[PDB]
Amino acid sequence: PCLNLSTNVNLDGVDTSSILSEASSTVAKIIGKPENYVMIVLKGSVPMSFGGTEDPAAYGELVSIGGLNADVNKKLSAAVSAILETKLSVPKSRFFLKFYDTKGSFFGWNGATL
Amino acid sequence: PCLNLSTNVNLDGVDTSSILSEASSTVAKIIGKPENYVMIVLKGSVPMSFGGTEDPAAYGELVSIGGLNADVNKKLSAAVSAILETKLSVPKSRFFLKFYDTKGSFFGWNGATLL
Amino acid sequence: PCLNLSTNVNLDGVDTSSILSEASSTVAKIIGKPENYVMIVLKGSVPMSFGGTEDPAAYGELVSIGGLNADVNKKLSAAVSAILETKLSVPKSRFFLKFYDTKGSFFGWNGATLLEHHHHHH
Repeated sequence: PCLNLSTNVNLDGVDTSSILSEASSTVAKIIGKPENYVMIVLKGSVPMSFGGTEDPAAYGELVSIGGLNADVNKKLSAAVSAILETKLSVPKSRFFLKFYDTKGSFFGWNGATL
Repeated sequence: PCLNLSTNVNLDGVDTSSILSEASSTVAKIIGKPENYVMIVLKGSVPMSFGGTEDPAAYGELVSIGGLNADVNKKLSAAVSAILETKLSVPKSRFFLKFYDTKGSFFGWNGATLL
Repeated sequence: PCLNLSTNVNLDGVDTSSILSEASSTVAKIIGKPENYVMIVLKGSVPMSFGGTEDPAAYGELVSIGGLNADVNKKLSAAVSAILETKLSVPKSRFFLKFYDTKGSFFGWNGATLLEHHHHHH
C-alpha cells in the first residue's frame, strides 16, 4: 500500500527519515501487510488552506489492494494523525485522509500488475 | 472536500494566499458545504507536460463525500479554471480536474472517519 | 489521460523534459489516446520510503477516460517503469502505479467536463 501525504509544514530542519519510518511500520502493522510492500510519500512546504486558514494542515491518500474498510480505516486515521500531531504539530482536526481500495489489475508494481 | 492542485507556474511573486482563499470559498459555495470543511492544496513549479508542451498547465483532483454529479462537476470546473486563468495564466484548455466521490467510511478526519 | 508521478530523486540532476516527452508519447501510444489529451506531471526531491528504505523510489497515478484494462495496465506498468529505470535510476521494484478509469463527466477540462456522448471503451 501507499500513504501519500502533503503538508504546509516546512521539513527543511526535520528528521523526515524518522517520520517515514514510523509511518511505514505503523501502516504495515494496522493494515496487516509486510512492511516490504509499504510506501510512504511526504511532501512538505506545500501551500494549503483548511477551513479558510493557512495554519499547519495535511492532506493524505492511502491506496491499498484490499484490506480497507470502516474499522481499518478508522484505526489508520487515528494512528497516522497521531504521527502528524506529534512530529509535525498538525492537529488531527486539520488532517484529511482519503482511502482508496484498488483492484490489483489496476495497480502496477515491479513492471507488471497485481 | 479537498481540491488538490499542481501547476508548472512558479508561485513566487504570485499572491498564493488569494488563490487559496478564492478557491476555498468557490468550492464551498458550489459543492454546498461549510468552508470549515474545505481544504485547498496548491503546489507550484512542478514539471509538467500537456499535449507534449510545457506551457503553463495545471492538474487537479477534487475529492468530496457526495455532492458530485455531472452538473456540479461542470460548475466546479468552470469556476476553478477561471481562477487559474486569471491568477496563474493557465489556460482552461491546459487544466485537467479529476473529481472523486468518496464514502464517509473511506475519508479520514479528526483521527477517525466521516462515518 | 494524466500520469502523475512523485520521486525522491533530485530532478536538478536529470533532463526532466525528456522524461516528460517520453512518458507523454508512451502513454499516448499504449492507451491509444491523442497526445493532445495527454498530461504528465513529475515532482522530484520528495521524501519517500519503500520497504522501509529511502533508496530511489517513485509513486504514480494514471487516470484515463476509458482505455484501461488488465492488459493495457500491464503494458503501461512495464513501459513507464522502464522510463523511470533508465532516466531516474528508480528500480521497477520500487515503483507503484495506481490506474483509474474515470467517467468523462467526472473529468474536468476546458472549463467544463468531458461528459461522454457515445459509449465508454476499455
